[PDB]
Formats: sequence, C-alpha cells, structure tokens
Amino acid sequence: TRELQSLAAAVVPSAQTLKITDFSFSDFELSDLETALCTIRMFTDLNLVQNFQMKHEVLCRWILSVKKNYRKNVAYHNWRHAFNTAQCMFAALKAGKIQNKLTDLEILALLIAALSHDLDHRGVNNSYYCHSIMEHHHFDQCLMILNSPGNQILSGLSIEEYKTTLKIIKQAILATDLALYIKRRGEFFELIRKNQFNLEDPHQKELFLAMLMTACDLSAITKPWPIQQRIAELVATEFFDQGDRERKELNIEPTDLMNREKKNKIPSMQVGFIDAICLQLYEALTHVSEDCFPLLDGCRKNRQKWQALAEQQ
Ligand SMILES: CCCc1nc(C)c2c(=O)nc(-c3cc(S(=O)(=O)N4CCN(CC)CC4)ccc3OCC)[nH]n12
Ligand SMILES: [Mg+2]
Ligand SMILES: [Zn+2]
Repeated sequence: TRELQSLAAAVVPSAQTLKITDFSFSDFELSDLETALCTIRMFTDLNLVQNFQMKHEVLCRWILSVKKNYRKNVAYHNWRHAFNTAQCMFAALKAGKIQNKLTDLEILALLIAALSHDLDHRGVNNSYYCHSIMEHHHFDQCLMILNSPGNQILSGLSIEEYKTTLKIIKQAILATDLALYIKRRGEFFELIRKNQFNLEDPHQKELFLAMLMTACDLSAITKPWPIQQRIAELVATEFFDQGDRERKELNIEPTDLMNREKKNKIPSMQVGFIDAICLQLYEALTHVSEDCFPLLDGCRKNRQKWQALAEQQ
C-alpha cells in the first residue's frame, strides 16, 4: 500500500533526534508517520532488528498493523497510548539503565507487549478479581497480528525462543491488568524494603517485568504538567463517555468517577490515584535503578499540581 511504501522508504531519524530517550517525551506534536518512525528507531536501537534479523518491510507492516488495530475514536486507550507506553519502556531501558538487567528476548517481548498491550480497546474500563478478561483479548489481538502474513517479525527465532518470547509477551500484556498489579505489588515492595530483591531469581524477574510493564502503562502520570493535564482530559473523557453509554445501554447510574457531572472532582481523584497506585510503584522502581528517578520525580510534581487544584477548587 501507499502508506506501507512511505514508511519503509522514509528515513528513520536518530533516537537523539526523536528525543525518545527522555522520560519527558511527548507525542502531541508528532504525526502518525513520525510515531511509527520512532517505533522503528526503538526496535533498532535496542538491537532487536539485527539480533533477530528483522526484515525492514515486515517490521513496518507489523507496526502499521498494530497501529491500525487501535480505535482512534476511543479518547485515551488508542495508538498514542500504546506508543507512549512503549516509548517509556525504551527510555527506562536506555536512560533508566534497565537494559543491562534484561535479556534480549525479555526486551524483545517487552517492546512488543508495550505496543500491543491494549489492542482493540473499546473504551470499557474498570475500577480496581475480574480475571483479566480485557487483557486476554488484547493478547489474542497481538498473537493474531504476529501471525498474519508479512507481519511475522518473530520469524528468525528458533522454536524455543519463539515459545519463550511468546510466554513473556503474554505475561507482560496481562500484567497491565491493574487487578494483577494490586495483587503482586505487595510482595515486590517487601523485597525492596527488606533490601533482598534479586533479579537473578526467575520469579523475581517475572515480578519485575510485570511491575515495569505497569510503570510504563501509567507513564502519563509522571509526565510534565502540560502533558499530564492534556492526557488526564483524554482519560476523563473516556470515563465520562463510558458513564453515558452505560446509563444508555443499561439503566445503571455512573460512578462519580465515570459521570460527566462531578468532573470538578478529577483533581481530588488524581491525588488518590497517585497515592494508592502510582507513587509506591515509581518509588520502588527507583530503588531498583536510581536512573529511573525522573519518573518518581515527575509523579510527585504532578501530585503537588493536582493537590493545589483540589483545594483551590
Ligand atoms: C485506565 C484507567 C487507569 C489510568 N491510567 C491513567 C494514566 C490514569 C489517570 O491519570 N487517572 C485515573 C483515575 C483513577 C481514579 S481511581 O478510580 O483510581 N480513584 C478512585 C477513588 N480512590 C479514593 C478512595 C482513589 C483512586 C479516579 C479518576 C481518575 O482519572 C480522572 C481523569 N486513572 N488512570
Ligand atoms: Mg489495558
Ligand atoms: Zn494501557
């Protein structure tokens, strides 16, 4: 197609030029083409392209297939969300020096998981066990796109490497289920508090990869004020939109969190979210690698901003 040809023939700027290494990155002013280019640069600079012999044309087709399976009409959970979640992964890996800690297969899987973790989201969200139903669909959608002809970027992996990487991908995507985060963090935080966290440990690695997946998933809560505010409105819009649709299809009144009225509470809500969900995660990630401090730092600054508003409100 015309779009595939343009992407495959375009020049991919450097990571430094695309500024995808900084945790303060923002996609707002980038076109759809520029994001895909950034995506390519990510697979490139993590050495996934050559270490796994990826055919440039196939990588481009896959990236387009993944971006396609996201619905733009969905306020927040769309391609830009997936792209940013992946960009945070890259930054954490590079700027956050998390790369030397993982294997190429783990990295390969994480990048892929990051890009496809919310595939075909329909704007139906939760509150806080639901058995990761939503996440399961996101994986099927991911698996499918990896099997579709000319989209098989995992060709070149031995049978075992494929079976391995697939498991890691499945787990990373499902990990993005907040219910699972709430379930597993307790153990993670305790290992970090007792200064006995060990990545050399299979299970503690699986736990780390899960925690890392969630940190990137929520990266927006750590971004610079302009950006955070801008994305919180996408999030708010999705929720309110859901409350309306739900009161329509069903006869159920929206929770304050999801009904348009009572929007004056987003500041108050934002503080609670950060306190109960984000902060601990980013403070813990910083314990695993101080180079991730930027995330924790920005999460904090965001709380100050939201706290002020919640009162001044
Ligand atoms: C996909 C939903 C999760 C998510 N991702 C992001 C980036 C965001 C974000 O900025 N904000 C929210 C977000 C989260 C909650 S909450 O349900 O977690 N909240 C309920 C009440 N309790 C107090 C007892 C505190 C916690 C409430 C409002 C929210 O956002 C309004 C924009 N959720 N969110
Ligand atoms: Mg999800
Ligand atoms: Zn997500």
